[PDB]
Amino acid sequence: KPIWTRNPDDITNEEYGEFYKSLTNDWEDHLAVKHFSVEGQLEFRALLFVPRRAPFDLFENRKKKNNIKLYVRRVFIMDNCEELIPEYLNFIRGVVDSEDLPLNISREMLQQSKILKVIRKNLVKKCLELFTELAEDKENYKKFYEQFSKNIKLGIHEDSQNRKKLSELLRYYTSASGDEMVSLKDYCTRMKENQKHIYYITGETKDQVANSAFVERLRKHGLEVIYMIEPIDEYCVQQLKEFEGKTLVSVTK
Repeated sequence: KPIWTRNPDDITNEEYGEFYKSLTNDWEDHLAVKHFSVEGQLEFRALLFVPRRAPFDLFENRKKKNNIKLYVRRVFIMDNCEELIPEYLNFIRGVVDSEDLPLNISREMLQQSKILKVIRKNLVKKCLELFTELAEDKENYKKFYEQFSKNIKLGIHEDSQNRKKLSELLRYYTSASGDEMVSLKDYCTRMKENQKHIYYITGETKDQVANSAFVERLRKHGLEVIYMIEPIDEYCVQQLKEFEGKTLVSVTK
């Protein structure tokens, strides 16, 4: 039986790795795996993997198609179905096996398919669920975030429906964090009693921004400033107007 039709409880991580490596020709095994099924009026199984390295630089390679393999009742259909998952998750590798799709479905009907849209929404929900489970382990989440932080920020820009969950996955240096990147929830725990806004500064290097005088000003009060040191962060805070009810404020206003 194909591994994706087996019960996840009975599959070792070495069996997943072996399958992951034959599927992707990676020389390393997966960083993470999410194996699940939906049943009832919609019926399908999915076996998704996060690679240990970003497959390409996302921002210089926009609109790359995902490589998930689509099956119908265990018969391979295609492996470049754009609408199976949104672009910011196009690094996800693996297999989706649908029971209800037409076996003879063309790509143009696939594009219009209501079954494909409900499958896609389930993939996103389970990927985000995987990322949050991965955030429980601080050491391996650092590995994921180094490779895919740009994808999370691209999602914040492009996917308002999940913008809340995605924002919980962000990590940043701050004027109070030293060598560690922290979450917005962590920032919120340290806010002063009177503080009603989340302060950030955008810039180019950690050092130039840590030396900046707008930061020094708030350092003189008991106030923490978030370091946003990549160009997507501009787009990112535009749509991330606030968090936990706290408005985001640039220290340069």
